[PDB]
Parts: sequence; C-alpha cells; structure tokens
Amino acid sequence: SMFLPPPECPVFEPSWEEFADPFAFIHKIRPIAEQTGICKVRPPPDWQPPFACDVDKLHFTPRIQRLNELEAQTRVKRDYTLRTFGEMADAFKSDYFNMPVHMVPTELVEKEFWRLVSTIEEDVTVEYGADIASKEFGSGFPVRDIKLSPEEEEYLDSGWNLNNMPVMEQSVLAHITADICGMKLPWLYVGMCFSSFCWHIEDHWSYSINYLHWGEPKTWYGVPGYAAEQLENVMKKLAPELFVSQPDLLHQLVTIMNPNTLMTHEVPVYRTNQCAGEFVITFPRAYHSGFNQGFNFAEAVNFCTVDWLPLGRQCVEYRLLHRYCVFSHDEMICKMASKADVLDVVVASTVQKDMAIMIEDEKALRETVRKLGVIDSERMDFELLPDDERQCVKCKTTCFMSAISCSCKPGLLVCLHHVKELCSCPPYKYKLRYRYTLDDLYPMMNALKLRAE
Ligand SMILES: Cc1cc(C(=O)N(C)Cc2cccnc2)on1
Ligand SMILES: [Cl-]
Ligand SMILES: [Mn+2]
Ligand SMILES: [Zn+2]
Repeated sequence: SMFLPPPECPVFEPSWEEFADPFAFIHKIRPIAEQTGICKVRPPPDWQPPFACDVDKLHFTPRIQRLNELEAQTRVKRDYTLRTFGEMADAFKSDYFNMPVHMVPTELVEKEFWRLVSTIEEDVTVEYGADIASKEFGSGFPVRDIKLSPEEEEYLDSGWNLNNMPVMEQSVLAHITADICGMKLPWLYVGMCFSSFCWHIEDHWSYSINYLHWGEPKTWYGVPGYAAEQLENVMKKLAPELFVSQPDLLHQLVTIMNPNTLMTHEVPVYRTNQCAGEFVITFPRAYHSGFNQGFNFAEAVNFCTVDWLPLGRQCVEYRLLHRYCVFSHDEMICKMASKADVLDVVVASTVQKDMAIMIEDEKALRETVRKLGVIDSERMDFELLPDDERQCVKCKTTCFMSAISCSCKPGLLVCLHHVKELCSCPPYKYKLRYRYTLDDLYPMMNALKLRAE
C-alpha cells in the first residue's frame, strides 16, 4: 500500500584476500550481481581510507532540483562551502520532519520521498553538488602532491581508490589517449535529504562504482541489464517527452519514476541503502536511480573491464538511435592493438576477439559501398579530427575506421551505413576515407594474438 520496497540487492563482504584486486573480485561476483544490476560491497573492517578536508575552503556551485515524478530533468550541467551546504541540508531535513536527523528512520524517508514526488500540490525543491574533481574541489581519496601522513600513503595506490580505477592494467578505458575527462575522472556528489538521481544508464554502457565517504545513507534502485529495454518501453509509454531526439550529450533527458510502477510492469527492481564506507557497483546497461537520506558526500567513477568489450560494441550500434558517442570504440580497440606488446595478456586476448569482429564488419561495409559506385579513396587520420568534425551527418556516430566524403559538401561525413545521406551528387564524386587498409589491420590483430599467446 502506497509503497512496497523492492527486494534487497546482493551485499558482498570480501576478505582482505578477495578485496586485494577489485577487477578479480568484480569478475567473481559478476554472475550474481549482473542478475540484479547493482550490488553493494562492504570493504574489510580495517580498510578505512582517511577522509580529511576543510569544510570552509571547499566551495561549489549547487544545482537546483524539483521533485516531481515523470517530469523531465537534464542529466548534467549561488555558492556554498561544504559547511554552509551542510548547515542548510541539516536544517532542511530537521524542519521537514520536526525531528533530529538521526531519529528519522530510513524506511520513513523512502516512503515520504515517493509520496512527495507523486503529489502534484507539493512543490519541494532541493539542492545538491555534482562536479568532476578539480582544484576548487578535489577527490575524497588521497592523491599525490602537501605532505601525506603514513596512513594516507597506505591508500594512495589502492585498487579501490577511485582515482586509480580508470588507469589499472585490467581496465580498457585507460590508454584511451582521446579526451574523455567527463567519464574517466571521478565525480564528486554532495547530497541532502531527498536530492535524487534520475533513472539512467552509464555512457557506452560502462560499469560504475560509487563510494560513500561519509554522511547519511544513499538509497538505490537498480534494474539488471537484461531488462533495460523492458524498462525503456514502460518509460516510453508513461513519458514519451523523454524520448524525442536531442542535439547532443549535454541534453539527455531523464526522470524520477516509482520502482513499483516498473514492478507492476514486470520489470525486476532491487534496492539498497548504501551507508558510509560502502561501495555500490552498477553493471553494464543496468538502469539505476535513487535519492539521499540526508547530508552526505560520495565519489564515483565509470570503468570498463574485458567483460564489457563486446557490450561496448553493441552499445555503439547509439547508431540506431542517432545518439552521440563520447568516444570511438574502434579507435580505442586500434589504440590497444598498437600497444599490444605492453598489454595485459588477458586484455590482449579479449581485444583480439573484438578486433576480429570489427575487421569482418569493416570488410563487408567496404564491399557494399564499392558496389554503390564509390571508387576513389584516400587514407585519413580520423583520430586527429575534433569529434564534432567526424560525426556521421545522419546517425551522429563518431567515425574512425572509415567514412564517405564529397567535394560538393566540404567537411561533411557519413559513416558507411549512410552513404545515401551525404548529398545529391553521383557516387563517383564520393571518396572513401579510411584509417587503415585491411592489410594494415591483420598484422595489428596478429600482434595481439602473439601477446595473448
Ligand atoms: C538532476 C539529476 C542528476 C542526476 C545524476 O545522474 N546524478 C546526481 C549522478 C549520479 C549519482 C548517483 C549514481 N549515479 C549517478 O540525475 N538527475
Ligand atoms: Cl511533487
Ligand atoms: Mn550512474
Ligand atoms: Zn551513420
């Protein structure tokens, strides 16, 4: 009645040994956690990264948020210190419930959240912080610089120090030379009571990992990757405004929606309260949303393992939706092949398999455009072009392996799926621009095979 809490997601308590390597651990829990979309990881009891900062010198610009179910919000985008925000946040929650903050049951805040967002006549608005790490506001984890205490240095090189996560050997998003600071740098989140994150999945269907440094809990709802399209069909029915096309990445539209609505619609949903010192991990294409129970401070980062590689290719195939890419998946694959000698051997083996598919698809696409009467061709170093200068005019995909150009439309490109969409000139006026010949590509893949042995 009113709100039935979804079942709890899995909670893992790894030993110091299991905990040692995050990527090995994540791979281990994957068969369980991928069925629920999110999971919680409790670190071993003594793993306690020191959080220290001045609440007066850290400044940030707050976002403002209206709390209405099914209303469109833009996913990314006054001035507080951490202290003045905290004072605002505590007073807000205290006044809302006429209670001291620690006496307000989490179950009640959850019930109340879903009451207030559904109720038209309540116009509750809240504020929050969300920015990537910078000099005005830096990571909650120890970083290198200022003299560090011995305990801080203990955690400098932790796998679970979220600064290190994108640049470890197991991960594939590291050696991406391309500018993608929005998604390989950690984001910092300053929460207050009811401040919420709308239903979404991560760019390129990556994993994410969220650490709550301190404060009151963060409540999560998650849906397994296998159910992503079920969820979207439900959302399209109840809020079609979110699904109209949108000129870029800055304008992705998202919304608050009751998990019970999804569960009625046969979409599996799980929940958890994430407390201070705990991790939440989201898996590829796992929808998630949630809200904060009170004043808190979280840090999160995207990442990609070898398990993710085939999904990353399927994700870019964005093409059907005409959605912008954050980076070129093929460019990343070829960059890794060009570094085959210093790659991890398991990485090498998995990249090799994705590369083989890439090459077979590219062979077929080039044959098709040849049969359309595109004859002239020229090598082109796509990776040198700013991304906005190498998007398919039609489907907006970021080109790297190849594209079609025409002298009559200088600077415009289409991917090889959209040769007919470039201009009205006959095909013999077109040029195939390619990064590599098929003969360049087979030795690159062979280097991976030798490294993988
Ligand atoms: C508005 C708005 C902002 C978001 C969002 O995405 N946030 C705050 C980031 C986040 C926090 C926790 C987990 N995943 C993402 O949604 N609506
Ligand atoms: Cl409301
Ligand atoms: Mn997220
Ligand atoms: Zn295209």
